Amino acid sequence: DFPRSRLRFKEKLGEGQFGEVHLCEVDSPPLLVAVKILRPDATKNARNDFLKEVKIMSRLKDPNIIRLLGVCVQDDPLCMITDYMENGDLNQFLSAHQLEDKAAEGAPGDPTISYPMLLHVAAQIASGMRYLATLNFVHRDLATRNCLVGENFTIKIADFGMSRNLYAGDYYRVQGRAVLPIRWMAWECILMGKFTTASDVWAFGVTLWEVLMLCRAQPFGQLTDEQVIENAGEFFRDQGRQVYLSRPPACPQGLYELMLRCWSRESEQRPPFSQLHRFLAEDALNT
Ligand SMILES: CNC(=O)CN1CN(c2ccccc2)C2(CCN(C(=O)c3ccc4n[nH]cc4c3)CC2)C1=O
Repeated sequence: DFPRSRLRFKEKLGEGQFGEVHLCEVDSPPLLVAVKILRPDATKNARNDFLKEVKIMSRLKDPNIIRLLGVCVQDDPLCMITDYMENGDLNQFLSAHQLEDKAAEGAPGDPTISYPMLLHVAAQIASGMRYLATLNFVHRDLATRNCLVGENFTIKIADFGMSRNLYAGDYYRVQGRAVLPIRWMAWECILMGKFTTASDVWAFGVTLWEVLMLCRAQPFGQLTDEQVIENAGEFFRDQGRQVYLSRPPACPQGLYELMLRCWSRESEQRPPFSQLHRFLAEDALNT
């Protein structure tokens, strides 16, 4: 529907396995947008993956999920258009802030963030996930690296895939197998390969941990990949030897207990996103 000639390409925002994303200016109904196009080395298989992503993205209509603003008309070279999220991925964003020392002592733009803003960030992710659940849409790779930050701490969940070198340490790779974000994965995912809304809740638990850590350390960071995979086996055997992420310094005990529930052995005992969102938006403000 959208004429490609109306785009003015400005800078490269990233590249993935089957496309790359550029910052563009538009003059028509200057707006900035993010535009995904085929890579220069695009193959028949990459174009197929691109077209399928267009179809997947057409499903997703929520304030806290990446939205498809437009696509280029059939004549033109393929493209997808979305909102420009000026503050980049959430992991880099939080890494550049520290928790405020005294409440409301700073100015806008300061490298500090409040505990209630951390809740606001996490609640938005929870709201996005709540939406995906109503679609029976399973994400499979929720993490702060896959969220984007706009103006005024607005958050949108994306899905970059697994090829950014910056996050290569977050994925476990074996020749001929799917690439796996094991440190964010529920035990039943690691052992049995099956991904559900309930395993997305588990990943949300780890993502919430990340947010409260201000992304200062990797989940299970002092443990090897092999040890993390063995931990899943300890969940299975249920002999009380499994281990969990520790309580972040910015996280009160009440919120941490909620976090722990996301990592329940039984999928059905993990809180739904509706419950997670309510806690983050309201209960977590309790003294
Ligand atoms: C929920 N599934 C998805 O979101 C899948 N999708 C679809 N999608 C997309 C991108 C453009 C147009 C249409 C769709 C992306 C968004 C994030 N990506 C970026 O490279 C990126 C980087 C910095 C940015 N700043 N502002 C916006 C930015 C975008 C990877 C591609 C993605 O993960």
